[PDB]
Order: sequence, then C-alpha cells, then structure tokens
Amino acid sequence: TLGARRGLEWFLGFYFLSHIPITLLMDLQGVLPRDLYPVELRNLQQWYIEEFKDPLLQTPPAWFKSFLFCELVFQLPFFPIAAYAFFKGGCKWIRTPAIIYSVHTMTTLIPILSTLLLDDFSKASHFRGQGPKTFQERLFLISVYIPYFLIPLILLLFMVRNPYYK
Amino acid sequence: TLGARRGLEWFLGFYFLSHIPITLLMDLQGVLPRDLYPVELRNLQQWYIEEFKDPLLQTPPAWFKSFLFCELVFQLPFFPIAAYAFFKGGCKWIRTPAIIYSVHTMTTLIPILSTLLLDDFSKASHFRGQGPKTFQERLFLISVYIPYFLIPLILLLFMVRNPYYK
Ligand SMILES: CN1C(=O)CCc2cc(CNC(C)(C)[C@@H](O)c3ccccc3)ccc21
Ligand SMILES: CN1C(=O)CCc2cc(CNC(C)(C)[C@@H](O)c3ccccc3)ccc21
Repeated sequence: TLGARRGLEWFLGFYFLSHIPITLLMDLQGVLPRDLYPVELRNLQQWYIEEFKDPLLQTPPAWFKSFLFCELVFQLPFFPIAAYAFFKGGCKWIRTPAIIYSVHTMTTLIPILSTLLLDDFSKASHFRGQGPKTFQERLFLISVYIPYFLIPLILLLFMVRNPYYK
Repeated sequence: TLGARRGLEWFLGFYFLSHIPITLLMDLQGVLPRDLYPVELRNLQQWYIEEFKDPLLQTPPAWFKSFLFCELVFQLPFFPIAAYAFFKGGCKWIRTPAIIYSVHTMTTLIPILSTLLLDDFSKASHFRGQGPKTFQERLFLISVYIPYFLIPLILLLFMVRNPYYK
C-alpha cells in the first residue's frame, strides 16, 4: 500500500505547500510594505500577535528582520520546487538543496526559541507593551514556532541517510 | 606548480586549525565564566571590545548567546576533523558535514553583519552606548567578522560541485 518513506514525502510536500501562503500572508508582513496587504489580512496578523503575544513579528529587530529577508529571497522560491519533488518522488536532485534549507531554517529558529524562552519583555527592554510575561505564554508561543525546527530536522536526517536520494 | 583546488584545501585546513584558538580564547568569553580565563586574556578581550567597539561579545544578547553555544557544541568539535580532512585531501566523507557547517556558519552571520551595519548603538538603545556609530567604525568591525562568512561560502560552493568529494 503506502510505504514509510513515501508517507513522509507526502508530509514534506504539504509542509512546503502550506509554507508558501503562510510566509506570504503572515511572516513577510514585518518586512514588506503594508499597502501590499488588504485591510483584512493586516487585522488577521494583529489577531495572531494579540492572541499569542508575539513580540518579534510585531516590531522586527535587526537580527530577526535579516532572517525574514532570507525567507523571501531563498526559502520562498525553494518551497514550490521542494513541494513538487516530494509529491512526485524519485527526484534525487533535491538532496543537497533540502539539506541547505534544513540547516538554514534550523539555525534561524535557535535564536528565536532562545529569545522567546529567556528574554524579558517588560519595560526597560526594547520591546514595550509586548511579549509573553508568564511561563505559560512563553510555551504557548514556542509551540507555534517549534514545527519549523522539528520538520527541517526530520528532513535533514531523511536526506542524509536515504539511499534513494543519494 | 600546486593547483587552485589543492591550495584551497590547504587554505581551508589553516582556517579550521586557527579557528580553535580563536573560539576558545576570544569568542567564548561571553558565555564561559570569566574566572576560567587568566587576567591577561580577560583584559586582551577588553582591548578588542574597547578599540573595535564590539557591542555583541562583552554582554551577548540572547540571540547572539545561542550562536556562541552552537559554536561551542557543534563547530568546535568539527574543527579538528575538517582540518585533518583538508590537509590530507580527497576525503569524500567530509562533503555532507562541510555543507552543514557552511550553511550553519553563513546563517549565523547574516544577523550579525546586519546588526553591525544597520542597527542603533546609541546611549539610548539597549546596547547602552557600546557599539559603532560612524560608518568607518562599523566597517572596522565588519572586517573582522566578514571572513567567517566568505570562507564558509567558498566551502559550500566547493563541496557542491567538486567531483573529487562526490
Ligand atoms: C524568519 N523565519 C524563518 O526564516 C524560518 C521560518 C519562520 C517561521 C516563523 C513562524 N511562523 C508562524 C509562527 C507565524 C507560523 O507558524 C504560523 C502561521 C499562521 C498561523 C499560525 C502560525 C517565523 C519566522 C520564520
Ligand atoms: C557564533 N559564531 C559562529 O557560529 C561562526 C564563527 C563566529 C565568529 C565570530 C567572530 N569572532 C571574532 C570577531 C571575535 C574574531 O573574528 C576575532 C578574534 C580575534 C581577534 C579579532 C577578531 C563570532 C561568532 C561566530
């Protein structure tokens, strides 16, 4: 019926397929001009920031804004290519690019997860009137970012050791 | 003669070999306790911080702190292995590990160079007056950080298309 490799390849395909509208309509809002987005999407973003108390996409710091520029220039063009390769199967040429994407995305989230878990978001910090204050709110926000470190990690382990992609 | 390929392997070897003392004696002073270093080395880092106006090494922010731990846990054990492989040459088993190191090293410096070049280090910022203000001071600091982005960039492109490592 279905194999364990092929089933993961379908999971990787939808992960890249869903990342295209998620990046365009949500994450790149902190870098791209606001007038590119309708009023409905701009308030949709504020719903997420107010519900999850996200302080990075709200006012992007210089280090976090540099990562968003990487997501537009390097990751976003790679998402449709990776979605096709893992949906069709047998595309061995995606091996090295997928490894490059996985290590790059895993490295971007390490400072993000570390910032949300340990930093203070009250006054006397650059973030003002924003950020999680309790341990529950910090974990509630980390769970939203944590798939973009685990799934690239799974892809990295999958691409390195799979004899079919080597 | 020698050959640009072999010479690059010789250049890569000295890059990883010299990276061990640089990481152990200078870079990790922000995450390791100050007591571990003698007084001369502590003040030698004080010389670099005061002359170069380095705003990230003395009081490392959380995002920069997580990268220093990645330099200690992941990069430093890899430096002797890669130095031996490139001094000897023709080690096919270094291709995938070197690609992972390169992308990881390029990704950690994009926010670093961006902060040094564009961020605000005035006395009213959370950097508390420590940091470059003029364009020449920013480039003096970028000049010492930039080799660790270009050399991994050369390594990444080298491993991807070199047949002797496939
Ligand atoms: C800069 N960057 C990257 O370079 C790697 C991918 C990434 C990922 C993210 C996380 N994106 C959120 C949490 C917004 C996403 O999960 C979401 C979207 C809609 C509803 C709920 C959650 C934020 C930034 C980046
Ligand atoms: C976290 N990380 C990495 O993951 C890659 C290597 C790296 C490199 C650096 C930059 N290290 C300095 C600027 C300190 C070094 O060039 C130096 C040493 C002695 C005298 C002058 C300059 C800072 C952070 C990282």
